[PDB]
Amino acid sequence: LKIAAFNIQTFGETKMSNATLVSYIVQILSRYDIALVQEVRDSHLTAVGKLLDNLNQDAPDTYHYVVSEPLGRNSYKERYLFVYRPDQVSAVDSYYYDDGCEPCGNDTFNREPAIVRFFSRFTEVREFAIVPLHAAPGDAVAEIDALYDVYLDVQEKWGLEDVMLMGDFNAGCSYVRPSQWSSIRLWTSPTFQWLIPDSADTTATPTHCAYDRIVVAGMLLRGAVVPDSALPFNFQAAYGLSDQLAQAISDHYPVEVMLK
Ligand SMILES: *[C@@H]1O[C@H](CO)[C@@H](O[C@@H]2O[C@H](CO)[C@@H](O)[C@H](O)[C@H]2NC(C)=O)[C@H](O)[C@H]1NC(C)=O
Ligand SMILES: *[C@H]1O[C@H](CO)[C@@H](O)[C@H](O)[C@H]1NC(C)=O
Ligand SMILES: [Ca+2]
Ligand SMILES: [Ca+2]
Ligand SMILES: [Mg+2]
Repeated sequence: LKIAAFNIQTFGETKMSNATLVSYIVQILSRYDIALVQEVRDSHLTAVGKLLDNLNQDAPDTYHYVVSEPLGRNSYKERYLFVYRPDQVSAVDSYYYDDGCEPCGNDTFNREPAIVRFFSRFTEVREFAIVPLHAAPGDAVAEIDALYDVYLDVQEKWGLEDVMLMGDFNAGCSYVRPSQWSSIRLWTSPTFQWLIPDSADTTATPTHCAYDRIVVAGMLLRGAVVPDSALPFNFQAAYGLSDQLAQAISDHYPVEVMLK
């Protein structure tokens, strides 16, 4: 089974009204049984609707989706979107993480995770959750750290230790410096296995940064991970694109992984 997290830079009406970009976005997303899409700026869900229509172009129900409400402390707010192949997996339910008091300017996440629970008959782990995160780059250390508490919360809600935490964590370059790692409970705790390594390049631009990550916890899920299957998908190289076209699709590569 194949799972990916993809930040598609300011995804919304503009990209979805461009047939060339749609073509590639669809081709990338269609690789996966579950795909998290981040940076969804789509206040009326019309871009999301266009995406699904394109995903389902030659067969209805090829993809279903779950989408969060817009999240963020001010403009511009972003939705977390999960598209998935419903013949492969089922999105069972979801909830918004309680990151404390927003009106207070006190809360722990810019875009608190909208957590989705999946059932998957073809893998060694049947029940697992995905916690999505597009971290605020200026608060990346505290937000990644806070995912430790999100993990503990998932066990409170669902009794579930099998949890994949993934997305654009902004976990590298200037946002998380080499020595700041011990400040991050999600990293210091042996509860978690970091699948995308520190050496990864997950940017479509010429920087070399391991921004986008996939982290797993729980006996059944960790056992289900194919070791070394977690990698950035360089769609520029894969499809032989120019720098221009690649970067117009997104400034990030998806990060993908296989579960057995
Ligand atoms: C759809 O997207 C493509 C790719 O970004 C756009 O085509 C590019 O347009 C720019 C600016 O005019 C050119 O510099 C590139 O040479 C074009 N790239 C390719 C691959 O052809 C196009 O502008 C978009 N279409 C519309 C109508 O906005
Ligand atoms: C945030 O603000 C409220 C009101 O000032 C305060 O009572 C609370 O202790 C603060 N919360 C945290 C988690 O620091
Ligand atoms: Ca918040
Ligand atoms: Ca790069
Ligand atoms: Mg971005």
